[PDB]
Amino acid sequence: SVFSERTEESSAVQYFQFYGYLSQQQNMMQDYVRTGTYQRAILQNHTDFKDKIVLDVGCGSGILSFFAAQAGARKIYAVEASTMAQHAEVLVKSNNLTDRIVVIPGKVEEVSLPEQVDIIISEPMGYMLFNERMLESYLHAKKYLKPSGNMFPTIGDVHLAPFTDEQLYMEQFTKANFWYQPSFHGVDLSALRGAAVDEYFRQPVVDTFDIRILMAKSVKYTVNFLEAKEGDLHRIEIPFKFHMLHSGLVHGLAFWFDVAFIGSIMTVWLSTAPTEPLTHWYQVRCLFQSPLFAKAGDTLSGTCLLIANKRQSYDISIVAQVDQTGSKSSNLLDLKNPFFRYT
Amino acid sequence: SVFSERTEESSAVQYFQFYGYLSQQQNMMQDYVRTGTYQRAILQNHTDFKDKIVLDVGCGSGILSFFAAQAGARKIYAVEASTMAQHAEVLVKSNNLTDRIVVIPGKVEEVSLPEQVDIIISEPMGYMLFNERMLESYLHAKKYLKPSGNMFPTIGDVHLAPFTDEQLYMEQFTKANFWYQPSFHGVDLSALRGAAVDEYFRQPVVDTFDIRILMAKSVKYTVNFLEAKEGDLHRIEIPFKFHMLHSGLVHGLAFWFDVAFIGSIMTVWLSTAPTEPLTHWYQVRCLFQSPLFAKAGDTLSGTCLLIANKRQSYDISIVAQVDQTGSKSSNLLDLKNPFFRY
Amino acid sequence: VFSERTEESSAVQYFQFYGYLSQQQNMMQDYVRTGTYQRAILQNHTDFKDKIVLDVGCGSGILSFFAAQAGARKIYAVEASTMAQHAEVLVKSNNLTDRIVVIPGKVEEVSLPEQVDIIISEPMGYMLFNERMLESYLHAKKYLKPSGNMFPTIGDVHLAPFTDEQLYMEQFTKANFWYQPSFHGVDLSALRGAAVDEYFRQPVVDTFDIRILMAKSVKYTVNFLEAKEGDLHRIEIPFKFHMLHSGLVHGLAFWFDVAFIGSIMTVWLSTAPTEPLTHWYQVRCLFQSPLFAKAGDTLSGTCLLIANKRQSYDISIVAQVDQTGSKSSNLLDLKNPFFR
Amino acid sequence: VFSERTEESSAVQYFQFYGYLSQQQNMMQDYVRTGTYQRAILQNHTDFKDKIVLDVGCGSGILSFFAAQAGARKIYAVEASTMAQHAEVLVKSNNLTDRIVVIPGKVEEVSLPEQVDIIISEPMGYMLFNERMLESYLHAKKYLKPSGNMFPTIGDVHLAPFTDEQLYMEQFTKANFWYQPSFHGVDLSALRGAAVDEYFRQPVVDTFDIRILMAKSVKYTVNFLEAKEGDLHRIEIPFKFHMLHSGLVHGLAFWFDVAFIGSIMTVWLSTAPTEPLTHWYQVRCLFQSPLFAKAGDTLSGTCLLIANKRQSYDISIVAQVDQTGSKSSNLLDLKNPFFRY
Ligand SMILES: NCCCSC[C@H]1O[C@@H](n2cnc3c(N)ncnc32)[C@H](O)[C@@H]1O
Ligand SMILES: NCCCSC[C@H]1O[C@@H](n2cnc3c(N)ncnc32)[C@H](O)[C@@H]1O
Ligand SMILES: NCCCSC[C@H]1O[C@@H](n2cnc3c(N)ncnc32)[C@H](O)[C@@H]1O
Ligand SMILES: NCCCSC[C@H]1O[C@@H](n2cnc3c(N)ncnc32)[C@H](O)[C@@H]1O
Repeated sequence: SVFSERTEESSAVQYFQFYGYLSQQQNMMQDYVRTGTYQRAILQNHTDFKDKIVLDVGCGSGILSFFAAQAGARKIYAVEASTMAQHAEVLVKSNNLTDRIVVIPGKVEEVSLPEQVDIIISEPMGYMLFNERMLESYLHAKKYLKPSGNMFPTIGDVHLAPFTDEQLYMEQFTKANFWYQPSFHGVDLSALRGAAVDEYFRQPVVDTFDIRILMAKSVKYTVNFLEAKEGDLHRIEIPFKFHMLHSGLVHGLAFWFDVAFIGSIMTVWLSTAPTEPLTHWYQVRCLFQSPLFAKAGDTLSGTCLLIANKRQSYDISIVAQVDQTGSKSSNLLDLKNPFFRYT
Repeated sequence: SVFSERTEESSAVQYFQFYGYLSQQQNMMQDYVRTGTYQRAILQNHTDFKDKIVLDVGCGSGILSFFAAQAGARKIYAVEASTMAQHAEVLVKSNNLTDRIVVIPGKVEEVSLPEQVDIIISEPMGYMLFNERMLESYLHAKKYLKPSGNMFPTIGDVHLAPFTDEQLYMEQFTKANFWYQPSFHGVDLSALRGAAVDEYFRQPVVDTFDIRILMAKSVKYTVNFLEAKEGDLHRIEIPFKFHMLHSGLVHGLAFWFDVAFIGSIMTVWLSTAPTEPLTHWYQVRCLFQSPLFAKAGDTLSGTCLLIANKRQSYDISIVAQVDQTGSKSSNLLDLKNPFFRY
Repeated sequence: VFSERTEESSAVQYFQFYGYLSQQQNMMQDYVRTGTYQRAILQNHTDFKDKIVLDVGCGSGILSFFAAQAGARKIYAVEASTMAQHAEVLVKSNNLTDRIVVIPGKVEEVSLPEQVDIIISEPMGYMLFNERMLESYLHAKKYLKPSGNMFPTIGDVHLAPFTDEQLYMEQFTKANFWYQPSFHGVDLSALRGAAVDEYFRQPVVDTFDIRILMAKSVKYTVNFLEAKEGDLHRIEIPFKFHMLHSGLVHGLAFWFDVAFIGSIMTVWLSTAPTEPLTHWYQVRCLFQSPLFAKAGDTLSGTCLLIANKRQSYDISIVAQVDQTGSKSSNLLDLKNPFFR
Repeated sequence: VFSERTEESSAVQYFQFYGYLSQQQNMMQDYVRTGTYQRAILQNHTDFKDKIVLDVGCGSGILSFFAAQAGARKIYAVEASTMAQHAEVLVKSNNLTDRIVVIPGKVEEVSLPEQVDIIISEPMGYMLFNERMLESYLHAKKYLKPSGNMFPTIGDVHLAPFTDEQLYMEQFTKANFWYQPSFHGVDLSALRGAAVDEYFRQPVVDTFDIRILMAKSVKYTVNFLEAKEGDLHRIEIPFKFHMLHSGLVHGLAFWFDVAFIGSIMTVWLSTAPTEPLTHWYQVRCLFQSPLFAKAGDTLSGTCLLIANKRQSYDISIVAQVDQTGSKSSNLLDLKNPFFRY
């Protein structure tokens, strides 16, 4: 299948085991911004669901499918590849919706549906949107979508902005400098200090922050889920050009994302921006190996290149320069192993 | 190999990727109780190492191999399966010990050593001692040990005692109450209420506690690494009989372990007991799904059974019974995925 | 009448309870109750001076004495319990035999010599409606002249959603006893559900800090001057709260105010948590499962009171968060409350 | 039968009270009760091995399960309240439907179809006799085979004179609320006497230090194997205390024991103040007037318990100092005890 060809089995096993836990479903369902906005988006656009045929990709506990039922859907095909599919069936039975909701255990790339659907629903967004690469399953499912069909969410926006955070940057060296000592119980560790620094800088930092650390207006990269193909996400190039609001040192790029549910009645936004209430996605920061100095008005230009890997994630390559000085910097990060720094 | 048969590849990949990170090594090294005690055990028993052949199973950054070098060992074969082997070699070079420490990348079950060894060193202890199932790799390595040889650590003591902690119990039972909701956004979740409770109570709790929650003297189970076979650890059965000292509710069993480095000069103990300084192993508590009552003087008997699984961990089944009243409690736990409460 | 709306068993224990002097002392030591009652009557002594009074449930007779102090020419004090004997004793020792006339028996049965200008009583129980004495209080209007008055004149019931994690776990903990799979070797888990219901059928009587209230209270008024006896067999109270803070709603809090709409001034007797504590305290009904609501949401539903023959009420509460559809329903027995 | 000696009003409230699971819970949490009962049965398994058992007032059915553990063949479990319903469930879930047979109704009204080898029950109330369930227990002996046994087998009530100046003063401090001339302009004085009498008619349910007891206890035994239910309608307990310490006696302290005389051993369930506290506590009845006694004097008199239609007893106590001739008495309503703990 398409899934098995882009995923190393070792990764797939752990991925679906992780989602078999009810504790994980609970944690996600307890994010009201997530749960609430989806319900609102579906219910306030009931004309997109009323007596329609619905596909739920990675339904988990099946919460989204129930929302589709509340909106008046005729039939909902809820697909789940983990063992959470068992528990989903239980809830459909106990909620007496066995006649409208059909739980299909398996991967959406492998199962077969009896008919085309009017709309696909899913919550495939990971850290800075693309983590988990589930967006590709979401786009793959479009093979079951009528040419008239819609998708919730309809679009995805990733936001990039440069930040200054001296404490975050110094932290990496404070920790790595553990290795910079000549006699740890008689052992000179200093030779591994360089390797420790690199390791720490390869980790995207997941937490939140005061919006005042952002030094320029954000750049936006949009994915239209109605137009995009699976292969469009294997390699995501995000050029950027930041016009600096304040003079100072830039220690890296901060990331967040929005998704919009563009229904017939109204558009509903789900935002994980630092200006909005915190969500379980938090925000993501990628440090530069060397800070770049830029005075206000200067231009910080470069490329953020996301390369998909077999571990259901992305290799992040960032290159940036100050146009006026030629001062340059880069970094390579592994989005699969982020550092969770939130209190 | 022996390793690949007992281990799901998925678990192995994740396992050795975890230990490939320097940050993990730093964390273990900063446990000064661990590092200081290991160094003490080796150096104060330096006669066991001087001019001897040493095998370091899972050397990681190679710290123990450096201790064995400090003690006068002539040759140290340091086996490491993760990519940390490359970092070890770097440290060996930069510490000018190339003539004495030989890094051998690979699994101990798969590599071939040039000669038999006088002593095997390693730190195969995980949560509850047995997690990670690395004691088996430790024992497997005995195929390279001379008959006169020794092993550091030499033995492992598992301690278990009944505890009372209403707060912890409510805490875990409370998280399962989420799945009692009859209308979460209009959806009835209560059908999954039972499975939720099971899932949360299958989690061993890793943290520390005041020793006054323990309601009886600990029971001890000893594993002799010199005499034990690999297969002996596939199924570990620990019967217990506690004589209750105080009256009240027993919410579960508390676990910790000691290991002894039985050297020629001196025996050195590394203890993770709640009476001892805290280590990165902490202690482990398995909760009963329902607490049992017992008066002081009563007898609490049962068995703790550890079933090895292919995810490099154990399936824990605990049956407890108040002999005087017949009050019974049974619970299963997945040692692989515990709840870190600290 | 009273006999048909009341099981004999309940009536016996009921009037036996009010035959004890220790209970009268307990009620009289409530200086909020006694003081406010005395003020309401004396401040509006024009409604009593040289008037005909009916004391429905005089007990020790304290209210009738207040009516006497106000200047009432004749006071008919009706009491069903044996406390009627004690009242007569006090009437004689206070030299008021020409003013206060004790009449043993139930108000629904006794015959009075003349119509009265005003009826006085204190029929308010927990949540105001407990004891179902308001009905007897209304029934007594048959002796009330047109243009007459009633003390209390009206009754306000207040409802508000609260948050109290501790209280919720307290009642859940008690129900967790029947989860034991081997209590002395016996499996009790089969009755876990029945236990949960039972404990959550109990209204909680106690006081609390007003900061637990997550919205402004709803008001439900019962005008005793216009209310018919039949109106209190079934009482439906619609409520629509606008949540002020975000968090878990563990239930609804209950208290009541009664007003003495007198000639000179209206006097209020409040059991609100903002007001000094009374022997009525407040009453809280717990949801079997709390509902989550964010500030700005609306909590809608209906509190339904259905009178039973045990001189109490069967309280059905249904509540929902209109924005999310989060719903909760619980039935409570007002007869057996839990005092903590 | 039950209907003849019980007012309907009392019967309603009595069985409603026991229809609550919260009530069964509180009793099962008394380890002394549950423990001793389980201890008594299992340690005398010879009296239960493959036998037929009758459980009078099984409640939640806890006792029936204990008999089952001992290897009983059949157990007839009778329950008049709605708790019988929940008992049905626990029998089903514990897979003992083929051994335990629940019967809804009064033991003196239900129709039993077989004779039994032993009768089990918990009839003890405050002062043992309260609730008068001890008569249903004896009534059930009509289903008992001769030579059969009973658990409990005997019941002991213990009487001792106590001195408690604080407890005696409390009654007046409370009643003296009425002794004021202007409570909000009202003279309550005339009811003070009535208030005093009312308080003194209430037996006090709580615990106390053994040091207040001024003489070794007297004991009155009820042999449940050798007694008819009529024997309990009127219980006369003559007493004669030889005073240890010199002082004032404010009343009599009550507590009880029951024994399970099995083939293997006898097991005692004690509610004495010397033993760990139970949900029965102890009971004290005040004299209207304290009696002064010298160390050596003898406090004689009788404690007369008269069964009433309210499933309880009217308590008449008369006592005198023989050396002085000073006498005091009191009359108490055991249905309305004052819980002071
Ligand atoms: N809030 C961020 C987390 C979103 S919940 C992701 C859900 O989609 C399922 N899932 C993932 N890939 C899938 C696939 N190819 N087919 C079916 N289900 C899949 C996965 O098992 C989980 O239940
Ligand atoms: N708290 C105690 C932590 C234990 S450190 C475990 C160390 O031994 C390595 N290791 C594990 N199993 C191994 C095997 N079979 N062969 C070689 N190296 C192995 C693993 O990669 C890591 O470096
Ligand atoms: N704080 C709570 C207020 C209780 S004081 C109400 C008094 O009125 C009596 N009473 C009750 N129902 C009655 C009736 N139908 N007729 C006459 N007296 C009655 C009752 O016995 C008591 O003495
Ligand atoms: N401290 C120990 C308290 C004793 S528990 C009293 C139990 O005996 C039942 N019971 C009482 N009288 C009964 C009768 N005549 N018939 C059947 N069940 C009866 C009553 O319903 C309750 O379950």
